Amino acid sequence: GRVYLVGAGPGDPELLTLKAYRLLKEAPVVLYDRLVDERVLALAPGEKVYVEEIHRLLLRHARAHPFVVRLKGGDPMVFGRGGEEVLFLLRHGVPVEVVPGVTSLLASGLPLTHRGLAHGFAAVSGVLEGGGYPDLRPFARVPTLVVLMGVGRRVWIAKELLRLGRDPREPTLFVERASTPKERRVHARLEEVAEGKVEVRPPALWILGEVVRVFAEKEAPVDALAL
Amino acid sequence: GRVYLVGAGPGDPELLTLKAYRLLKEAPVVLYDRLVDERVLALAPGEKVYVGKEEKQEEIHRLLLRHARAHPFVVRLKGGDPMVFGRGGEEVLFLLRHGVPVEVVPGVTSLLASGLPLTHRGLAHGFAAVSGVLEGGGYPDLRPFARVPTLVVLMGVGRRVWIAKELLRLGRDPREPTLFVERASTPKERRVHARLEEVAEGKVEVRPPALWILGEVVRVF
Ligand SMILES: [Cl-]
Ligand SMILES: [Cl-]
Ligand SMILES: [Cl-]
Repeated sequence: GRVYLVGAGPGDPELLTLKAYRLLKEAPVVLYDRLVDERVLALAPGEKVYVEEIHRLLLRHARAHPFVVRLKGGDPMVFGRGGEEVLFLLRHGVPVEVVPGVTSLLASGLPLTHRGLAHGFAAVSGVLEGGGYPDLRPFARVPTLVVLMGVGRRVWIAKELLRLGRDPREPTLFVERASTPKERRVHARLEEVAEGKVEVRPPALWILGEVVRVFAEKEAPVDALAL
Repeated sequence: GRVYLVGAGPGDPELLTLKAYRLLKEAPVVLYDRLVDERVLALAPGEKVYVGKEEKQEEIHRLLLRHARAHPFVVRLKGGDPMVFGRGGEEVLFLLRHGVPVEVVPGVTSLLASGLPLTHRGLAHGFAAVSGVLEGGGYPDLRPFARVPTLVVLMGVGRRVWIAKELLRLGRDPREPTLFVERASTPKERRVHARLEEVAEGKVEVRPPALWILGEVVRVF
């Protein structure tokens, strides 16, 4: 039958879309991948299957039912090989409907665009399909830059951005497990990351740019938004 | 009281988050800006107050402060995700500076309204997003974004020829496929295809609003 490629959001089940929620409650089968929060899965009463060899495993269930749900973290169309799964499915006649989600890029609550600091932003992956390194040159000077899958390679990424002209004193922020109870924010200047001084564990969202300090009190290092 | 800065999604009410929906259904007052979809607004039973502008903002800030002080909580509804392309950062800053508690509720950003892949093996390993209209109606310095594999432009229909020309001036491929998704996330959604060249030449017809995606992913379909 039909495959609904659904964004699970960054983690907090409340950030599921109304559409995603209804499809999860109603789906006979939910093919999820690693990126999916336990709280969101617990909302699905149907068959939960942890899911190329991912593609064919998708095809089999799509055929077994009237429709199935293929659940991916954040929004399915960015940084998740969603495009690949869509192609494969369409090429095998399987209809596909995409249900956008709250991308993790937006899970920090910070204004990625802000008057006088950034009029746009860019997002890039530290790991490519195949395991390679990203070409950071087209991204090096965007005022606000967000990096996904950049924790393991943070030193190399930081050094490369410094080489490409980013400000070594630029404030940056790592948000580990954003949206969840284990969310831990790590503040560091770009140079401190390049110097291998920052401890961070994946998965983590990495935001670089002055917007990072937008809600910091003037009179002290206090995050006015959090408090 | 508290202010919830809430993302309305790109248009389709079904793309509201559970959290945004819960808040909209219970808010005594909803302060919405111009780009919030009609269908979303109709779901809110409380007092609906237009607090927006078409590119003043200090006025908007004072209105937000006035309503927030008169209720246990209010909802400040914005199109897409409240924290990108809507001056949400300024609104939150002003409120925090006035001692008003604020909670941000992310949304499905308009950048993602077309359901098309912005990143794709071999074509784009990241993307950039920019607006054709800045704070105060200013024009954007496109130099930082000109070469990103996949570029998405919001509010770029009116100034599409200038934008395309700037992009060409800044090094972007003239033959690059682009796509306009007119009235994305609505029943009236329409798609227009064209190479960067055609836009720069004034050969493309699109009426606002529209989401504009540039890059080889457009032809991945
Ligand atoms: Cl995502
Ligand atoms: Cl370390
Ligand atoms: Cl948005």
